[PDB]
Amino acid sequence: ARVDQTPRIATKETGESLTINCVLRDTACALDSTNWYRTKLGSTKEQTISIGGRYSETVDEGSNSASLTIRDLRVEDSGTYKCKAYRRCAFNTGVGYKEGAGTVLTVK
Repeated sequence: ARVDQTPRIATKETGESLTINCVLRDTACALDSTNWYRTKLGSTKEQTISIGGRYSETVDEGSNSASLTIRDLRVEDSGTYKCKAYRRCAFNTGVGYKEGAGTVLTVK
């Protein structure tokens, strides 16, 4: 019904971590799944990130949330990052997947 993504902007130094939090604010539906997308800074190409290695996802059922952690940051990680939240509602197959408004990360 609305995804709150935070932080909206970030400036890291190489080697730092960023954690982006996506809360699915909905009194009716569960955040079932999430995917994570990166658009490299200056590009217009969106890519889905496969979670693993220095990319991790933390899930919190009580808060209806998913967080992406990116460790060992590199200048090439600079980009716009977004989550897409899939939903499990009390009913059926309905119009779901809501998006975060984005994080703008700059590294070094």
